[PDB]
Amino acid sequence: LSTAILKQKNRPNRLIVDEAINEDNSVVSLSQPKMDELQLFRGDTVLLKGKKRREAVCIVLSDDTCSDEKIRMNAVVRNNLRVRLGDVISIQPCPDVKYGKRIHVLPIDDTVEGITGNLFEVYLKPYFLEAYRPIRKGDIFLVRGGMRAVEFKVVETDPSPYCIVAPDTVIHCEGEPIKREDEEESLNEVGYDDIGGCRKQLAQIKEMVELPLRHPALFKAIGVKPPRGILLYGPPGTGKTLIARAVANETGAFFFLINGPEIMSKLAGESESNLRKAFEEAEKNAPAIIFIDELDAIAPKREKTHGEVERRIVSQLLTLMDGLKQRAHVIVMAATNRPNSIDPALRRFGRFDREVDIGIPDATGRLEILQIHTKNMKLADDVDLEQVANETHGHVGADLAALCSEAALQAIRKKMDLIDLEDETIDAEVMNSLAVTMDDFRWALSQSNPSA
Amino acid sequence: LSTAILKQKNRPNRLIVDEAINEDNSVVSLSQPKMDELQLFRGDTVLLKGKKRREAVCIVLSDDTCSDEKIRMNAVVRNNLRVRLGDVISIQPCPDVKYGKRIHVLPIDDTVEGITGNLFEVYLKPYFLEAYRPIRKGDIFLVRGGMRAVEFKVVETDPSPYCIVAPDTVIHCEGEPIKREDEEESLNEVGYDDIGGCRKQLAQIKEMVELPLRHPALFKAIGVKPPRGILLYGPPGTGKTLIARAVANETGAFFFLINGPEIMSKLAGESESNLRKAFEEAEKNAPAIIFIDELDAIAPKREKTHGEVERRIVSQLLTLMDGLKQRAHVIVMAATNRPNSIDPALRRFGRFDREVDIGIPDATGRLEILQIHTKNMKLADDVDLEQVANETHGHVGADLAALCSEAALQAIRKKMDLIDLEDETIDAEVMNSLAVTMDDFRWALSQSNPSA
Ligand SMILES: Nc1ncnc2c1ncn2[C@@H]1O[C@H](COP(=O)(O)OP(=O)(O)OP(O)(O)=S)[C@@H](O)[C@H]1O
Ligand SMILES: Nc1ncnc2c1ncn2[C@@H]1O[C@H](COP(=O)(O)OP(=O)(O)OP(O)(O)=S)[C@@H](O)[C@H]1O
Ligand SMILES: [Mg+2]
Repeated sequence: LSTAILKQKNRPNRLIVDEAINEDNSVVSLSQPKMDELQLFRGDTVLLKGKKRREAVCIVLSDDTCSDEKIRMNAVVRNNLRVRLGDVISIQPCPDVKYGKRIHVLPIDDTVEGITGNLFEVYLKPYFLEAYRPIRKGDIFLVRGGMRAVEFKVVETDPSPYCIVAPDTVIHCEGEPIKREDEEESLNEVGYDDIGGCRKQLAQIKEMVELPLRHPALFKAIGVKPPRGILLYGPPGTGKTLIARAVANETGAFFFLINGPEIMSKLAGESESNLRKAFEEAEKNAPAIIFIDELDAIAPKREKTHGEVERRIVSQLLTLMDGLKQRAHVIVMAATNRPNSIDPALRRFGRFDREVDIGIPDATGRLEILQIHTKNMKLADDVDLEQVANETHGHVGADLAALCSEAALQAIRKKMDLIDLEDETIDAEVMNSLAVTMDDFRWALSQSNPSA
Repeated sequence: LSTAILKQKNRPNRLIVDEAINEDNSVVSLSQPKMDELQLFRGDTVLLKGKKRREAVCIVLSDDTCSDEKIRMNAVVRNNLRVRLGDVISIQPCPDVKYGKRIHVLPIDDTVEGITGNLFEVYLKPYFLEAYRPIRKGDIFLVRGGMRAVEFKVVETDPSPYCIVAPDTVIHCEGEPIKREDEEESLNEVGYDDIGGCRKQLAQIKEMVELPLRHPALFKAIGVKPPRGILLYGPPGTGKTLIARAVANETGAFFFLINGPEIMSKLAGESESNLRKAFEEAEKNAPAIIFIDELDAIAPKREKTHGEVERRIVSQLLTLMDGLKQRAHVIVMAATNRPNSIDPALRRFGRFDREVDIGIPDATGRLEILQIHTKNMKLADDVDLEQVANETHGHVGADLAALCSEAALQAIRKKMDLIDLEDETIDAEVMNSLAVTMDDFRWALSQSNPSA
């Protein structure tokens, strides 16, 4: 009804990700009646659109064993689009791909320990030779060479984001091995999927922020001015900063984060100037989102605030909010856990004049949040998260996160006989058997707390 | 059960310290069936790990009169390892010891009064001649030379912490005699044995701080993010700073202490910079503990704080807490006696989101604390500390330390007839008979207070 902006919407090119029979990194497979519909001939370089901004460029081939409404892609392409099997992706015709002449690729440290020999010769040259491979900037791809397989990251390309690797292409691979931890931090960058029990609020945020920015034509056509200040409020640990992260990673808009304490940490004036810079920055990068995290830190009630610099900063902000003209295309988002401690002048018409209530999650919310928190956790057969969702009435996302963290620690406590703090590293067998049981959760639960 | 992180854990190399029959400083003795098990041949240089970070490097030889599960070492090695007879120590193979070419050794002032002659010639040369002695930095060893025996400290070594003293080694011994008081402060540096009635809290600290730092694999494997801010709270004098000292001395982690008042004592901005420096330092020294003692001094509720600089420092801290990325491996500990006067933003998820309650000790707690406080005291046959533990309901460890101090002063008051303030030094006999009687404690008890 109102959640309508979030609905999947069936389209010719919106296809379910299936496991590949053609195991090559550069190839995706569609059924023959699907290729005909989109007017995609055999061998055409296509543009795939995943989750969290992510893209990949592939060659399309026919497949008999593949379904009409499905697309076949291997683990690498799925990883690059940040999608698990049975996720929807957009396939797009991509006939504008120029042949690259300079690509910079770098291996991943943990997949490269012992004997360098030559990385280009043993790995990259047999991978690319006469293959006319499409690759995107930021693609993590795997190459096999004798003893074992090495993962590589595409760091730079010759045309802007993507190119075909012709025999012309100089394949630079000199430099520092990419730290595994950087790409773990990149894989586990927050998306809309990482935020649970906020469906109707995520709808509001797309309505108030994403829709006026990426489709301002609607608002101008309907003769209505888009709201320009969206305040997210709610109790401590409900997901405001997470939604902030998610928005930052999921929007097409340019995103500028301002942390409340971050601003107030800095010297008198040097903080007024940083705000100024943030608003001029957003203006400069046409369609933008300014996120002011912890608004209450920078904008408290001009009455209940003793310092002149502090009183000046609230004035500096109001001026900037009013200073953005209609044709700026900048939406200011803010988060707080004490909305009633913000200067009401900021919450007036034209400033933060729309409120999104990130409240306490319902039983279904808690289940979502538990599902998101345990996605990378080894859980036992007996763990019932619907049970955990029901026994956690007072719990916000942060509480449940801690709950899972404690339940994990209890599982570690159970394994403390075969572990010692004095050992250099932990025994191999002991590490694999680590599973968080339901009995662990029941111990976490017994120790649990709300904050509210 | 939860105390499991603290259990001793039987290993091949974990051995009980027995008195040496081989009286030489460089030598430890094991039974023949124990040397076989650990694959340690005769004469091999080994690494011994005692209490409170302390290590010694020694030669291993067989002994018939020594038990299988025991290790024979003289007073000097035991001192260096900070162990009484019948403590557990790690013995470790150590074949990577290069011959040192420059060692700096200094005598201890009270063991060196009268006739220098030549310290190296009379003492150190016969001690090292063709001996191929393993020594570590910070070893205090004793040497005999005609008239008497002199103690020496190893101040500096040629390879990093330890080396073999070959006939190549220049043994420098020029410099100031090491003050006995320095090494008394070093012997009596606080460890986990010096802290009592906090068994379950100490378990918590090892879980939350030591375990994620020295074994981050567990948390990554189990799919759980380690907590990064641990707040110790409780009433005045309960052991927080003591635990801070014990942790500093007992961890494998690099440790950085920030005292609340120490920070607030410094000029405006020059304090923000010292906070900045501390966090950067901890980050720089890979696995680290930052301890902010008296947190309430630096982070009070941003409302109930009048000064702009003070408000700025709270913002500076929060920023740093949030500034440490996942892959930093820095846990921040803090202590307070007024937890409810700390800005709540600091106590939220991701910040100091874990609390350890160092509370009032029970009867068994008080007993532990009295046993720790009297370990260096001369006590009478009639002194019953269980009786004292039971008579002290309101007492925290600080009250008990004061209680022990007063009972000692009373024992001194009893000995005032044979002592006078006007004398140059106190009579020899008088000093030895000094024993703190139970009657002294009953006086101390009669005068005692809680912080009521
Ligand atoms: N609705 C949610 N869905 C999924 N995870 C959540 C949610 N709410 C909280 N979490 C988890 O809890 C953590 C803390 O949530 P934050 O977004 O930092 O809290 P917050 O709403 O910003 O609270 P304040 O106002 O800063 S105290 C996140 O890193 C998530 O792991
Ligand atoms: N649990 C304990 N075990 C052994 N000694 C203790 C204990 N608690 C206190 N003491 C003694 O009392 C002294 C003071 O304790 P501190 O750790 O300095 O107090 P604290 O808990 O830091 O209290 P605040 O909040 O600073 S007043 C220590 O130096 C110890 O000698
Ligand atoms: Mg203290």
